[PDB]
Parts: sequence; structure tokens; C-alpha cells
Amino acid sequence: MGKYDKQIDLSTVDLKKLRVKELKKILDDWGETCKGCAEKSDYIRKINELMPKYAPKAASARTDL
Repeated sequence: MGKYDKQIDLSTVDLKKLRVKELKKILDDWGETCKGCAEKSDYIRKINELMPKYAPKAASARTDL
């Protein structure tokens, strides 16, 4: 098997590598979006604020074991 391996990626994604439109997607999927935000890093803050509320599958840190 190759080219496809998973049905989720928010568990392992890098919000710094994404763009504002891709951060807006994560926020809109939970139904929760900022209204005075104007910089890419503030959408990363609004995600990390709400990821433990709606995505325990991604709020937890990685482990080598």
C-alpha cells in the first residue's frame, strides 16, 4: 500500500505550515471563528484555545513511545 494511509491529519499537522484559509477551515468546522483577527498567528491561537474543547485527538502532545 502507498500514496494514502490515514483518515485524519489534524493529530499530526503543523499550523505554522498551513495558510489563513486552512486555519479558518479548522475554526469553521467547530463553528467558532474570530471577528477582530488580522494576522496568521492569531488564528493559530484561536485554534489552540478550542482544540482541547472539540478535538482531544489533536490537543494532546506527541510521544516517541
